[PDB]
Amino acid sequence: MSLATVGNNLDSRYTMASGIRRQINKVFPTHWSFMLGEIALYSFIVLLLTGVYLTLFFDPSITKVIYDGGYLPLNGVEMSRAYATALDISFEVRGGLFIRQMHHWAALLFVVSMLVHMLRIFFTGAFRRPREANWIIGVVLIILGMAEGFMGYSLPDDLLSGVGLRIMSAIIVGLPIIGTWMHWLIFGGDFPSDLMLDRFYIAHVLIIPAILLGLIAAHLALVWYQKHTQFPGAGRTENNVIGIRIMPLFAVKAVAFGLIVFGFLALLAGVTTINAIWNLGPYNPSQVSAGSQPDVYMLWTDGAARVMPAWELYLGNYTIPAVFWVAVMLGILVVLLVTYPFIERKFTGDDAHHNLLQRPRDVPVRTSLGVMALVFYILLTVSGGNDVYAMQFHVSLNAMTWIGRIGLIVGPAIAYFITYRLCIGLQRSDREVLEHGIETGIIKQMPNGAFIEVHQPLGPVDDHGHPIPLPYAGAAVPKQMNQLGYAEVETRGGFFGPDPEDIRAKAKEIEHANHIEEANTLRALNEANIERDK
Amino acid sequence: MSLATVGNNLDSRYTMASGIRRQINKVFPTHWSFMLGEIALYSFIVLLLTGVYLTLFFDPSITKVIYDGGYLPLNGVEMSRAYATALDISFEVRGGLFIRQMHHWAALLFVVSMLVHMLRIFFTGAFRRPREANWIIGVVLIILGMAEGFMGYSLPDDLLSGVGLRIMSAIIVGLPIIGTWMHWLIFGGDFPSDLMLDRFYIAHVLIIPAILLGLIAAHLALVWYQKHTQFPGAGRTENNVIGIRIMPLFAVKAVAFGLIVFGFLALLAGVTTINAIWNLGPYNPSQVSAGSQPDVYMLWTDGAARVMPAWELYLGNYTIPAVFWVAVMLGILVVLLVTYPFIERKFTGDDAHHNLLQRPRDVPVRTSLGVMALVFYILLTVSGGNDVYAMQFHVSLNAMTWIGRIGLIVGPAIAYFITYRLCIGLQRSDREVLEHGIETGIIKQMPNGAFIEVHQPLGPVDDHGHPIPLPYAGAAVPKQMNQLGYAEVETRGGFFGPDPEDIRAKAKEIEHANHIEEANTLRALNEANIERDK
Ligand code: HEM
Ligand code: HEM
Ligand code: HEM
Ligand code: HEM
Repeated sequence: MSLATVGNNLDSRYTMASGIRRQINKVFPTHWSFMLGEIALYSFIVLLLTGVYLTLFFDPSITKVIYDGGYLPLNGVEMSRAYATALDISFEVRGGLFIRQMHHWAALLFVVSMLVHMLRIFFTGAFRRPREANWIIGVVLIILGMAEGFMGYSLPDDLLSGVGLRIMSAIIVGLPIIGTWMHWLIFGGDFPSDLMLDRFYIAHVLIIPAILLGLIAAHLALVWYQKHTQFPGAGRTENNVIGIRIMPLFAVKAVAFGLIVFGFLALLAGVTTINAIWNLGPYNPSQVSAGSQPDVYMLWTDGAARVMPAWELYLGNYTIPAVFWVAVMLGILVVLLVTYPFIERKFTGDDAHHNLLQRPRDVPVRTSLGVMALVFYILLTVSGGNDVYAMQFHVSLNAMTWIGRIGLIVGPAIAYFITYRLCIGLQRSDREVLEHGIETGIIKQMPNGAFIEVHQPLGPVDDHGHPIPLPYAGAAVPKQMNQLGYAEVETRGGFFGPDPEDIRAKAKEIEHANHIEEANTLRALNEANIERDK
Repeated sequence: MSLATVGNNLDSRYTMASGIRRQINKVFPTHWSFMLGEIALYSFIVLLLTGVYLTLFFDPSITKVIYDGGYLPLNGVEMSRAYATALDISFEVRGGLFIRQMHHWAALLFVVSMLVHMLRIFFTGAFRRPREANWIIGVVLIILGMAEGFMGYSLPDDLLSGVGLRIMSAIIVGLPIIGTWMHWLIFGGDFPSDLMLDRFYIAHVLIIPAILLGLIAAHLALVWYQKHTQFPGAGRTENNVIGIRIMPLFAVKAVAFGLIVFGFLALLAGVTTINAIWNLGPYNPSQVSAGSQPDVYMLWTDGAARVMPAWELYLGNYTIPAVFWVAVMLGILVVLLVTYPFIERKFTGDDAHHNLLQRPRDVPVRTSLGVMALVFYILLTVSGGNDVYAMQFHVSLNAMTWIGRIGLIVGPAIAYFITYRLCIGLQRSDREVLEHGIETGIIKQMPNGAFIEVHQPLGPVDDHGHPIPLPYAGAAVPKQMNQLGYAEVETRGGFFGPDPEDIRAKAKEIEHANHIEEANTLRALNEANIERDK
């Protein structure tokens, strides 16, 4: 076939035969955690493309028009050109509503996917040496992704977006030397300003996407260069990777998971409404709603402003407003996240070149601090949303603010305590299995009447008839007998009937032969590791 | 110093020591041609950054306002928001005029730098195998760079831009099935349309810059991967590169030439006016000027429309306008440029893996066709500008159109004839020197009265006392004696006086010793090439 001619013509010119061989043969581990990041990547792809489709219709201008579009309930209402063009996307373009909702849902999925991916990186310990650079890059990404998404939903100039813009401007003006100067620099004047929405539009469609794309490219390039970490397991060492090659069996799975995420987004974009701007009306600074919170990924920085106890300083001709302290708090919160691996180094007392991951149970301090930060962030989030929470679940609004205040101290401590003790209990169960074997659950009575539970050893048994303890290795310990194969089906066939018996027996024989062959190869690989380590 | 600690910390994590060594040791030839492309690259950098500064002030909206800005001569004039914000850049922002002019001059320098770089690639033969891909990429770049720049100067919605937009729309609507449909797709309706300037704005600031950046990145990456071509010379072969390493002596020169181009742009941006929009007035479809040509890089496609002899087809209920044929012509013109290396292959009868460049004199057909295309393009350009040409140089406007028409046939033929014969004469001079030696110009009279000119041989001399001819090698042949060193200064020192004589003599001795040492090393390298080729 002419495919060989194409390949020849390519390689005779570019000599890629050595390199692409090395690329296709790279090995990637197959844990389920290790494609959370791919979700964020796929969401970003969708964010790009749907965004580019929205720009052929959106007009980022704060100057007014008397609306005369397809949405009849606002004919004659004087509105910003931004809001009018967003409405024309929603109503006058075939399927523009579908697209706009997909863009928004993709933004939410992108941010939460980054959050969960970062949680995996934090708990499993993958940020450690040499990979802390990917942490410093990645934290910047999850900051900018929020910064972008915020100004992304600020653009339509509806009533719910402009209040968040008002909040941002009023926070900037309050800074204790340069606030007025920084505000006049950013907005080009007092708020609302003529040049405001175009600066934010270009910041949203060109600048921050360009930076995110560059940083994501560098991130993935670095992950590819220094190969992926892995969990401890049979035959795994600090100096090797066990998994599947990037093709055929991994690239197709990446394509398939891309398809799944893509289609999931296209479903939820048509089936759930998001940001129904047409019933919010255009922005004017005199109007506000009871539930006027920012997007979900910004609710934490709303909740901070809700829980600060109004401490304000007056110094003669000057004043530090009460909102400077939430800026300090949120900055400290961001600094701690940004610089984490080094404050981990200074107290952990090690600088080793780790390539194997820690199970979160085996590192109770870090996982306890992670759950502590999770409850802190969640209390900030729900305090941001407490207006809705109190309205729906009928808890007094003052009680919600005080729950946020006192909880941001107390609840983290309770989280740390419970998380630490639970982790210790988990690893105690692991040791109990490794030194006594699995508890099958089969209870038998001896002739003496003693009730005994037969335990099924994993390692060899002493001549007294009891297991010899194994050393814990960091790999997961099986805790039941269905996880050793002992509940697998003996019958073969589909629904409504069996396979013929000859096929049945031969298939089961081949299955068991493979099951012992893979055990043998992993066992020999582990023994080779022992020999090669001395 | 702590620099060593930084380097250690880096390489212990990323292991870049092998790779960056290989990068810094890459060799690049030093011909003056081989940084024309860098000019285009630097211009593109400037185009990006100055453009990003212009977007904090520009508002791409076709909806109107009564102007009240700093430019008093248009107070009260109702104008588009685009035009008003461009005026506010020019007059209300400190130094916005300086920036806007720099952006425009950078665009012109970018396009002409691409043109001259491509001319180098065409004449020297660098497009040949394996590098034709860089040709196919590069031609696309020099198309899109023009497409962008056109819509770049269309954005302000002034009177001179909107006429070009009118021309584009009226050409699109004339296509012989889909013209009306394609126009309604692109513009969102009839011209001028509400969504027009925002589609062009996003196409100008996001889409085409993103594509140009990606293609330029791929272009430079490919040039780096397969190493740069070189001219034939002493010690040069198809299998090696002779020049300087990318650092220290090349990277600093790249920085320095970047500085020179940058500062040149900053000078000419403040010293020459470009596109003085403030005296053109806002666009309205009923008004036009005598000199209303598009930008310079679009004048060719204007000139085509000027020289087409109005051939129009009528078919019952349908008509093919007279402007369809210029579309066909310009498309043929672009196709020929895009697909050139293969129509070079089919008639040249070779598919070899060339790495040494051809001097343009040695390939008279291709260089003659190149000058033929140059005169064709220049006649198209000046026909595009003939309204100005006839007004200034006092040649009748009809005579200019007929000069364009008949010249686009005749002048290419004359160019081919003259270019071919001149190239043959050049290489004849080269052979004459190589078989008779340099003509010094020293004329002496023999005792017989015969007037002789002493010739200075390059190669050995036969026992009859006359040079043995050398075979031509494609490298330049020296044609005078000042190019062999024989006019170099014997004195040393600055203005107003000499160096002391001891310093003088020692410096000259070292100079001549180095001059013979480099000759010896190149001679030995060439002999090694002969031995290694057999
Ligand atoms: C849009 C943002 C991001 C994208 C597209 C992304 C993508 C990826 C992908 C695909 C992987 C490999 C597969 C996997 O680990 O699941 C990865 C690994 C990694 N990510 Fe991210 N990620 C993003 C954000 C972050 C954040 C927020 C952090 C941490 C603060 C981070 C730190 C890391 C590190 C250190 C690795 C390598 C860990 C290892 O090799 O085991 N990344 N990233
Ligand atoms: C090529 C990059 C992007 C482009 C061109 C783009 C374009 C746009 C445009 C024009 C709008 C306003 C028009 C409308 O409401 O439909 C918008 C809104 C929005 N953007 Fe983007 N965007 C891009 C990337 C992103 C990214 C990376 C995120 C998230 C981090 C994001 C999140 C949002 C959100 C949440 C909205 C509000 C949607 C709505 O209110 O309906 N966008 N985007
Ligand atoms: C903005 C557009 C372009 C940029 C930034 C660019 C940049 C460069 C640079 C820096 C080089 C190496 C140094 C030099 O040759 O002077 C190069 C080489 C080259 N360029 Fe371009 N160029 C552009 C457009 C083009 C065009 C329009 C063509 C042809 C149609 C082209 C074809 C080539 C080829 C084939 C080479 C390699 C030739 C060799 O190795 O001798 N490029 N380019
Ligand atoms: C990041 C990429 C770019 C951005 C953000 C950008 C931005 C802009 C903006 C906003 C304008 C109109 C405002 C004004 O008149 O001052 C403009 C005009 C223009 N652009 Fe760009 N541009 C970019 C790249 C380019 C490129 C690559 C070219 C050339 C190929 C180009 C050529 C032009 C020209 C000729 C004008 C007209 C200038 C004038 O009329 O004063 N631009 N650009």
